[PDB]
Amino acid sequence: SQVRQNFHQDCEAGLNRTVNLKFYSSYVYLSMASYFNRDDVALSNFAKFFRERSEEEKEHAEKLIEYQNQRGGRVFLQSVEKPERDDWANGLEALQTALKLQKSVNQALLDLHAVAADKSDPHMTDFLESPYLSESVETIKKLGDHITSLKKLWSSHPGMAEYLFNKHTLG
Amino acid sequence: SQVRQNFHQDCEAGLNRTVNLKFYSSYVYLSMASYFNRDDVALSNFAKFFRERSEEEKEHAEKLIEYQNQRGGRVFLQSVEKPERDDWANGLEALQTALKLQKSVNQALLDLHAVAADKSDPHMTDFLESPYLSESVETIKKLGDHITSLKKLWSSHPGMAEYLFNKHTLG
Amino acid sequence: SQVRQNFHQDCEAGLNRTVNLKFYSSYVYLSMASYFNRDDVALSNFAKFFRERSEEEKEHAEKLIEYQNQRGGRVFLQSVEKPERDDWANGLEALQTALKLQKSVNQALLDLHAVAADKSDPHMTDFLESPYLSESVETIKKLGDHITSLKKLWSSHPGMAEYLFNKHTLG
Amino acid sequence: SQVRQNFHQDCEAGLNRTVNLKFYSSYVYLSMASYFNRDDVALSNFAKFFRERSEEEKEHAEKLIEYQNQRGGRVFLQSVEKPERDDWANGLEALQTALKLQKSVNQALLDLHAVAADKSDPHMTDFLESPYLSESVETIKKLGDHITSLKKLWSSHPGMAEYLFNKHTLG
Amino acid sequence: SQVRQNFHQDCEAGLNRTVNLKFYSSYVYLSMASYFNRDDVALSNFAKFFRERSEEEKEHAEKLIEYQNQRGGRVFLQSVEKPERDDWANGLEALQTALKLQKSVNQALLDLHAVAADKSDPHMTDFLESPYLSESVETIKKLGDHITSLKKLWSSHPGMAEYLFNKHTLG
Repeated sequence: SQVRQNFHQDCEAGLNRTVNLKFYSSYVYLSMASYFNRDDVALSNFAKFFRERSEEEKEHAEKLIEYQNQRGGRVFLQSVEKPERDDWANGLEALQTALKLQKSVNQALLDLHAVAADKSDPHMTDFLESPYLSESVETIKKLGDHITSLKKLWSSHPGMAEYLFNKHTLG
Repeated sequence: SQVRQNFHQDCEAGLNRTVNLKFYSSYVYLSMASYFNRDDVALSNFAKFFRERSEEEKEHAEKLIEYQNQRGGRVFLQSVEKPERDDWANGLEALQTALKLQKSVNQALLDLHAVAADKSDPHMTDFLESPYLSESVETIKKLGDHITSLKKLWSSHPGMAEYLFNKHTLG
Repeated sequence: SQVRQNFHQDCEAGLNRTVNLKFYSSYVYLSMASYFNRDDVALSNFAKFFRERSEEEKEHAEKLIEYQNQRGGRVFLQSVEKPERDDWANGLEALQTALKLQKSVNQALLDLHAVAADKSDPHMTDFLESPYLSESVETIKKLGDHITSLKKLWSSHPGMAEYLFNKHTLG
Repeated sequence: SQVRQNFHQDCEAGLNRTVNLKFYSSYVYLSMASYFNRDDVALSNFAKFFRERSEEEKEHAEKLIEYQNQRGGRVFLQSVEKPERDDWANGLEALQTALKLQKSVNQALLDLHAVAADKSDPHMTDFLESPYLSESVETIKKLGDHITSLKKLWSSHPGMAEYLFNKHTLG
Repeated sequence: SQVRQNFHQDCEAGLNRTVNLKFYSSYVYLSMASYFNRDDVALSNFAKFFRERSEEEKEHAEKLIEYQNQRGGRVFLQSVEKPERDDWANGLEALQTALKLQKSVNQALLDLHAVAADKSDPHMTDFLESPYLSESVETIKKLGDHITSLKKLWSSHPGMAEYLFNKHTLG
């Protein structure tokens, strides 16, 4: 690329890997959002929450793809694996997996950032920090809060827990 | 001070003491507000409530400092002791300590008022009465109400108690 | 904390230390602002300037406390030491101490940043840079300018220096 | 008076005495305001300041007279003595006498308040406190500030002192 | 009365009796509203509800007094007995007594109406029907609904029952 400058191939490859990870995340969130809209689950706000998280990960994936081009990198798309499960049991379990997924996505961003810094790319490093890295801690803290509130109610009544959380917290 | 008139040194000293007490109160409220924002506590409105109470005590402290100057008094700042604890257990316990703290602050204002009246200072006496003394009884009554509502739910379900109170009462 | 990820204990501890430093700074600025409102000092704008600087440091302290929570850190509050003096002599002396205080706060932020980078935390590093680090150099440059202007007048007339500076520069 | 209740004759007499004192104050302020408008003095803002203080004391006198009637008291007007001097030398001297006059007016209000409390009249006591007593400390502090600023410049240059103060502070 | 026409003395006397009954009702409602604002009860909306019911009964009493005059009747006021109790135990008990009180007030209106019809007074009869008689059935039905909702929750949890009802139904 005539545009390419100070863009290492490990940064290029890492970008493609993380791009796939972001699509995989949105796919997982889409799976969760669909499960909650089931007539036998009926947690509308839980679904909306996972639906938004889905669009957000997709959006990131596209901004990473767009970043690949801006730097003169070449984007190579891989297949996106389906979620580990089609049934997410309940809201607490759904929230818990989301937190784990967020932490792995964050770990991926942190690792890529490391290689970017390693190769002395202040631009990529800066790009990853905001809003990617910042968004992760915000979402992780937010998920962590939701799980706490749900757990406090879960002990009282699980069925009512999801219902209340669904109306008041995710509403 | 060329401005000083009918301002007794016991009133001056009492002002400085109470000023420190107000900073100490806001510091305690700040401590409580921080505890409730913890991911493992997650009571957003409880935190907001203590955060406001924090700014309010700080504001009073500054208006007392400003009053010290207006009367020709000299303000002497002391160190502000850290709160008795960093972990406030729960909302009921947090509310209960707040009530006790408010009552001691009120007792301090009442005592200072007494010395002001003793030294025949109608100005200081008037100054303490509103909004300092009035604000205390309002807040104490309000805290007393909150504790009652929380206690009624606590018996039903403690986890749900804080959650409901947090959304409906402190919201 | 279920939220905690890539958050080293040295970063956690450093955060608590710097938090106390920020409260200490606002307390010092509050002390200066009170001194200037004395009937025998009467530099209204000097006071307003230090009053704003006071609220700004307090605000930072709270955003650091809030950051501690977001990362899954636990905030531990220490007592906040009173300012070194209750009488700040004059405006030049007051401005000079402010500059020294700002430089030590900046040095603290720079050191914390260093440990953050050392532990490979791109998030904290990013967080410290703006607005904390940027705010410091802005304020330090601004204080440096004020001192220069005051010094130029001081040679002409000290009493008039503070008066003019107070009306024109800090006004 | 069919209206009179819990209104002691010492409170009634004290009211008439203080009423005369308020007229005397406005007369003194009027004297000062006139001196500053002299072509050979020319301190327009100093004059405006004393002119306002004049109207303010007059207004108080009338509100005290109105209070006398409301309580069923009978107002007895005495002659109002002319000011001690027709030439007020300069702004510093003028400001210094104003401060002394304000302190004597304040002392009168404080004494009357004392007799009101002595006779157990919560109404009069309340009436004196605001805005009479509060207005005094505000004005005394304000005068005290003005004198300080003027004195700082006076040492530099007296002629320029009044000119600057006149434009910037009293403007 | 030169105005009096087709106004029987039994209607006149019945009016005075019912007037006292209306004051007695508002007094009872005032008692209930005060009990709920106690710091140890803290049911703000329950209090507001009884406070409104209080003003409504008072208003009716005055419209009956005004009606007495319009017809050329002479109003004779009797003493208004204090409520049967100062402590209303809880919300369910409070609501239950309100329903009983409403039914006795309704019974009084129905009886008076009967004497009005008996004496062939189409005007009074019409006057009682709206809004007095209509207001009663509306309020009685409304109270009946509230008691049902409260009772359904009471079985689940009494403390939470009053809290929820207080926020959602009476809110």
